[PDB]
Order: sequence, then C-alpha cells, then structure tokens
Amino acid sequence: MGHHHHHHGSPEDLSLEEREELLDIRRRKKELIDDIERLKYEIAEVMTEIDNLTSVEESKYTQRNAQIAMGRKKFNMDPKKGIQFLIENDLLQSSPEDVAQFLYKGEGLNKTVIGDYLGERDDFNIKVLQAFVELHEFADLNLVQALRQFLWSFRLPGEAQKIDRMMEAFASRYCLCNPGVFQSTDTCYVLSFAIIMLNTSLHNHNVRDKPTAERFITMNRGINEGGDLPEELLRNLYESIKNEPFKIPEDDGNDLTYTFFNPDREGWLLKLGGRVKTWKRRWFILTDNCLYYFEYTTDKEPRGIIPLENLSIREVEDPRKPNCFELYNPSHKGQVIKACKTEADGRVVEGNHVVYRISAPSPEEKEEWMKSIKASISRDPFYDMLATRKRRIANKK
Amino acid sequence: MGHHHHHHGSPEDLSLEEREELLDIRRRKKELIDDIERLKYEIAEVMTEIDNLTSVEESKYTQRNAQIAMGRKKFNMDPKKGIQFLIENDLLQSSPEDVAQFLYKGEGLNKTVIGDYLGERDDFNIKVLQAFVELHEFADLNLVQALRQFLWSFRLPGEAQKIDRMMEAFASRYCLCNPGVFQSTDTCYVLSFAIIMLNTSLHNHNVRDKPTAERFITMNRGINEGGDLPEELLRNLYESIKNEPFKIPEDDGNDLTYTFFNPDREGWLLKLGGRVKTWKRRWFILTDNCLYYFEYTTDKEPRGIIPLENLSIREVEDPRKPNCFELYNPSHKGQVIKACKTEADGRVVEGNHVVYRISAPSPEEKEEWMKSIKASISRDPFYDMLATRKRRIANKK
Ligand SMILES: O=P(O)(O)O[C@H]1[C@H](O)[C@@H](OP(=O)(O)O)[C@H](OP(=O)(O)O)[C@@H](OP(=O)(O)O)[C@H]1O
Ligand SMILES: O=P(O)(O)O[C@H]1[C@H](O)[C@@H](OP(=O)(O)O)[C@H](OP(=O)(O)O)[C@@H](OP(=O)(O)O)[C@H]1O
Repeated sequence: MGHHHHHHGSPEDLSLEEREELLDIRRRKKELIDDIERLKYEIAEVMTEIDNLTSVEESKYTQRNAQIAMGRKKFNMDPKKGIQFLIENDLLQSSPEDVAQFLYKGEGLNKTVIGDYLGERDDFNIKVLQAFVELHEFADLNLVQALRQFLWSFRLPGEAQKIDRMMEAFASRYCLCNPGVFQSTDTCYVLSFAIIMLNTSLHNHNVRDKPTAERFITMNRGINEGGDLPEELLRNLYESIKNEPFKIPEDDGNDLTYTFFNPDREGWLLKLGGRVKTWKRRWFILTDNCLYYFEYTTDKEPRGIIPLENLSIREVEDPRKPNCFELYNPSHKGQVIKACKTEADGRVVEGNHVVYRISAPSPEEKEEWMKSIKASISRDPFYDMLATRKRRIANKK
Repeated sequence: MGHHHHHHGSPEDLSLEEREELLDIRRRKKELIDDIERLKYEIAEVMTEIDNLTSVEESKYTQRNAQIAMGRKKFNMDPKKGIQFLIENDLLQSSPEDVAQFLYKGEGLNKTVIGDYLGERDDFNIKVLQAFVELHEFADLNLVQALRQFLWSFRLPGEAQKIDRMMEAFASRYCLCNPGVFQSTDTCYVLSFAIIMLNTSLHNHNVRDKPTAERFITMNRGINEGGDLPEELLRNLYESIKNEPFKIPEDDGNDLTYTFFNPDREGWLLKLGGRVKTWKRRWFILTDNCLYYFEYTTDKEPRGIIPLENLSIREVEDPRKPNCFELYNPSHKGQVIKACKTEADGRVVEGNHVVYRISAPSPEEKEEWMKSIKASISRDPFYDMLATRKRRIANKK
C-alpha cells in the first residue's frame, strides 16, 4: 500500500552483515573466555594435587571418599548408626542442620530410609525434619510445584503416624513461604492429600472415575476453614497434575501417590443371607471401613453393619447370581464373622455369617466394589489419620 | 587414636612435573586472553566500519566512573581483589593507611566484606586494621557511645579469632583515647562484651528474663583489674543500651550484637551420692565448663565442684527417680571422676563417683540440662577466649 514506515515483510527486520560478523566475533570471544575458565579450573586442580593432603601413596579412591562411601552404606542399613558413624569420624557435623543438608543432598542414600528416619518421633529427628523442609524453597511455587520438589527428596514411610509428621512439616513450611494463601496449615495439609488422591485418580488405570477440573473444584468445597479456595487456584493445581504425574524416586510402582484410592462407595448389591441363604437387594454404603446395608434408600437405620477389619475378598462362581464375591476371615475358618443386624421385630442382634456372599449388578460394579473394599481395608490407619485431621479442618459454626 | 586438626609439616613439594604443567596451562590461558583481545579489536574495527561519523555521537561515556564502579563491584565479591584493582587503576594508594581510609569511607562497600578483610591475620591487614581504628575518634565518649560508632563502620565477622583481633584493636584505641577510665585493655574488652551481651538480653525476645540496672552493675563486679567500676558509669551504659539498641548497618536480624547469648545455668536438682547412695536436693550452677553444686542458693562455698573436661552425659533409667541423666568418663570406663567436695567436718576431699546421676523435676528440665551440659563440653572458642581474659584481669601481679 502507498504509505510510509511499513516493512510488510517477515516477522524480523533487515540485518546488516557487519553486525552479524560482530555478533559472531562476540560469541567466539565468549567461547575463548569459557576455555580460559576451564584452563584455570584445571590449574587449580593441579595445584591441589601438588599440595600435601594426608593419605597414603597408593590409593584407588581417596580417604575422604572411601570413608564417606562406607558411611552412606551404613546409613542405608541403619540411619541412626550411619549418622553416628559420620559424626564420630568427622565426615559430618553434629547439628540437625548439617544432618539435614546431608539427607537433602542424599548422595548414595536410599530415599525410603531417608523417609523412615525423618518420620521418627525422636527430638533430634524432629529437628532434622524441620531443617530438611527448610532446605526446600517453597516461596512463589504453587502447592503442586512444592509437592513435586518435596516428594523427590525422600519416599513416604508406611506408618500413618510418620506420614503425618512429614506432611505436617511440609504444610507448615509451605504456608510460611506463602502466607495468606491458605487459612490454616490444616487446609494446606488436607488439600495436599486431595492432590495426591487426584494423582492416583488421573494416572492409575485401576481408577475409572477420572474427575474433571469442575469436579475437583466441587470436591474441595469448604476446605479453607469453611470457606472456598479460589477456582483459578484449584484449576492450576488440577491441570498441573493432569499434565504431569508426580515423579517418584526409586519408584517401585507401589507408592502412595500412585495407589491412594477412594475407600468409599455406595450402591445396590444383592447379598446372600447368613443361616438362611436367601438373596436380598440392599442399598450399601462403604464408609469408616464398614459396609452398612439398608432395605430402602430412605431408611434412617441400617439393616446391618459389617466391619471390614481382618476380612479379605475371594471371587466365587454362584449357581444363580452373577458377579459374586465373598467376604471372609482367613484367620478364623468356619467361625461366625463379627457383625450386627436388625431382626423383623427391631431387635439388634449378632450376625450368623461365616461368609458374606455378595452379587454385583455388572462385572464393572463388582470390580469397583472389590477395589473400594480392598483399599479401605489395606490403608485404614492412614484413612483414619486423614479423617481425624479433616474433622479439625471442619469448623463449628 | 585421634589425630590433630591442624597438622605440622616439613617443607617438601615434589610436584615439579605438575608445576611445569600448571605453568604451561597459564601460558595457554595468556594466549587465549591475547586472542580475545584481538577479537575485541576486530569487533571495534567492524563497529567503526558500520558507523558513519556525520558528527560524533553524544552519549556520555565515563571511563573513570566506570573504573570506580568496577573497583567497588570487585571489592564486594573479593576485598583483596577489589583493592588490587583500584591500586592498579590509580584510584587508591597502596599503603595500609590509604587502604584504611578507603574502607573507613566505605562508599558503596559491603560492611560485612569490610569486616572480613579487617579481621584477617595477614601482616598488611593487621596494619590496615590499626589504621582503621585510628580513624575513629573515641575521646570524650563513653564505652557504649564508642561502640555505637565503631559498629557502624563494619559488620563483625563470624570467626572468634577475627572478632578478637578487631575488639582488641578497638579496646586498645578506646583506652588510648580515654586514659584512666579502665585499668587495662582487658577490662575494656570484657566490658565491651558485657555491653554486647546486654544488648542481646534486653532486645532479643528469645531472652525471657531482662536484666535490671542493678543486675548489670553487680554482674560486672571485679572487672576493673579486681576492683569495681563506678556505679554511675555502669548505670549510664545500661540506660543507653536499654533506650536504644545498637544500630547495625545492613542489619539482617542475625548480627552478633543481637545474638550474643549467655549459656550459663542454675537450678535445683536431685543428685545421687557416691559411696553412700543417698539422694540430695542441691543448687547447681554451670559455668566455664564446670558444674558446681551448693546446699543453698546464697552459699559462696560449694558442696562440690565437677570439672566437665573429658566427661560425657547420657540419659539413664533409674528404678525410683524420674528424668535422670548421668555424667561419666567415656574414655576411662569405670574410672572415678576427678572432683572435689566438702565433708561434714569441713574438710575438702576428692569425690568418689564413677558416675554423677542427677534427677530433674520434669522431662523438659532433664532435656534442658542435658543440652546445656553437652554444649558446655563441646565448648565455644569465643566464650573460652573471654573466660581467659577474665582470669587475667587481676589485682596484683
Ligand atoms: O428374609 P429371609 O428370607 O427370612 O432371610 C433373611 C435375610 O436374608 C437376612 O438379610 P437382611 O438382614 O439383609 O434382610 C439375613 O440376615 P443378614 O443381614 O444377617 O444376612 C437372614 O440371615 P439369618 O438371620 O442368619 O438367617 C435371613 O434369615
Ligand atoms: O548426706 P549423706 O546421706 O550422708 O550422704 C552423702 C551425700 O549423698 C553427699 O552429697 P552432698 O555432698 O551433695 O551432700 C555425697 O557426696 P557427693 O557430693 O560427693 O555426692 C556423699 O558421698 P560419699 O562421700 O561418696 O559417700 C554421701 O555420703
């Protein structure tokens, strides 16, 4: 167009050849500088070699390296003994901060053992855990970003009490680094486990219900001490996890972050009677590691309650009913399972079941129920830990 | 056995080949630098070719200001290297007095870096330090006022030997400026640290019990080479610090003047006897790596004295008493601990203890005493240096 000041060319303007040459020269100079730096480093190394360092003349590895290597192996066998060895032999200073730096570096250390050690209730270990989380720089990171760093540094212990200590230290550190984001440490803690469950949900194929961004927003309603967190904040967390699962060190495929299942379920099932083997359709609620069943969805009181403590599942083929499994106690063959139910007259009595045979409406519902029940049983101490924590999260109005 | 931290050596340097290699590397580096310079020249030529001088460009370039700024930048990263750059660029003269004036003005200089440089043991640095203190006028100022002035000029280094050199230089200067105020340099030095400790005690919220003027006065009994300083002088110093904490430049909230804590302890505990296994309530005082115990808080004469050198402490189970710990000699198992105590007849005799078992009224107090005793045993180099000066402050030679 007849105008002025308009290139109407490419996205870039015209370059001049001399300028390009100058740029190339600058690059060359930079390379030369780098080379010089490398040479200087080499010279320094040579000087160190020249210098008298105490050791013996023939040596495959050196004194410091050899001693630290054995100390790391000692740590992996028994963290308390390893730390002690390193301190005694002046390979590591005695303060919680120095020990924490050693653990954070984590060179040649088993990260499961790191987790076992940091999760101990001893006063020294508690102080190391504090310094350990202080080595994680959480300022200006969203909660997932901080979790990614933290969960690279160690492997979560199996003991519910130990998991609690470490996630409490994490949540407290996050909130101090990011003040005003969450109303309480409890909020941060519970949301953290919501993120961990979402990781399992979205990335483990054994989980069929893949929550949407909107669904995850709804699930965390009232988490902020009764209030709701910003929808944008929850979306960023959801999308980060969706895009990339938690990367776990020394991953055995058995990690909590990958196998944190929802232990709760509701729905219709048929159940076979105890002494009298009649099939009845009942509304079932799995909650608090118990299977509650009701005659009608509108009933206030359950028809019966089956504690899942000490039970396991076996699939069975039934002559009449499809998609069957049994709950049974593998330790007490032929013995009645501890449970309660209501008779026709309203009397609450003990159940007469050696086994509970259950039939699901579809193969898919069978698999869902067995997963939920197994999950509920297998991680009960941990779900209990979260439940007692969530109660203090809810506020009383 | 144990090996000494600093080792002695005989001058030997069999690394002729290595040295030669280093020299070769240096030569290569020099060549690289020359090449870089050539490249820069070429770039300049290219720039000239690019530019057409219709006139000359008016952008103020100032080589002298650039060198000044460069020198400061260098100093703040490495004080020795910044000072050498300024000298080579004719912006600073090379005498200790000239370097001292440069640091004393400290224009755009990091005050922590100034302290790092002044504290060094080098012959040149020692001379700079003396000239640096000479540029401070302490005449007609009291010790707090002189300390306010001095502590504006630099930040105290962390190392005990460096602090000592700087505070010795200060105390010497103060006493020359104000003759007759203190009977010795030692008196001035120790009182300076009493003032610093007071600043910490009054102004650091971590110190619970704030000293009164009268506590500060009595704490300093005998400091003037065996005699007391004027009551009103000590009161004036106390009142000045109480009214205004030391103002520290570039303060990070972790300055020595704010964190100079008193580790000495006192309290009632129950102790088990030696030959005769009776439990006695005794008033304990821990100071200068020794545990004293008394019948009454008002006694000057202790019931016993237990030097902590060569001892260790461990928590112990007792059949009857809770919250117990034990002093024992880790290196000589079963050996009687060197101590003295008084008998009912007034004799002083050696103790008969292989261990000193002591019961605290709470688990918390047991933990506190153990921590304090362990800290005493591990020692603190600067606490010890102050202790030494306090011992030399003496009435008669
Ligand atoms: O209703 P009828 O055909 O008489 O049979 C009943 C139902 O199957 C009960 O199920 P529900 O309680 O769900 O109604 C069952 O109790 P369980 O709940 O213990 O299975 C009874 O077991 P016994 O009481 O053990 O015979 C059985 O007698
Ligand atoms: O008071 P009685 O019951 O006679 O028993 C005394 C006290 O326990 C003493 O403690 P204290 O000195 O605090 O009064 C102790 O001295 P230690 O202070 O050395 O423990 C004596 O130890 P032996 O002297 O070793 O028996 C012990 O005989």
